[PDB]
Amino acid sequence: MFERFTEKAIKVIMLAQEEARRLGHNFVGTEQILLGLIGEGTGIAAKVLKSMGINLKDARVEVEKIIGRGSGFVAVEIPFTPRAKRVLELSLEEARQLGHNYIGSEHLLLGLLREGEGVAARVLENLGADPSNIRTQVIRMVGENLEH
Repeated sequence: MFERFTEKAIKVIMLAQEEARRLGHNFVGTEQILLGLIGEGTGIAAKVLKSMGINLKDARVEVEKIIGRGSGFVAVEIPFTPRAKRVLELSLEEARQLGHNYIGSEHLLLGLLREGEGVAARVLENLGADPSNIRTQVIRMVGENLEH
């Protein structure tokens, strides 16, 4: 029930909502989570994605190519899609596998890559990215940061 996020994971989800609204959509799917991860800018996910050349403008262009622009209709409820909810479940699994009870930005990214199917996955493929390498680089960075 969404009680297991850190502040920075909530910040990524807020940015995913804003990315939905920017294109006139009123849902958060895997692809909006991807855009929020890239654009958040400060967390582990953002700093891995940037290192790997995954650029927000490029990702936005690919997202729009696949889903287009919506009605611009805004509703206060902005629910997650089923695949996004699956990503959130997988993100909690990844957090616990890494010794955390709460989901941070890296866990959202790891969960996104594990779901592996859906608009975000297609965007990453279209950008030339390799999800297995992204995973490896996330876990590398988490380990490097252990003394803090």
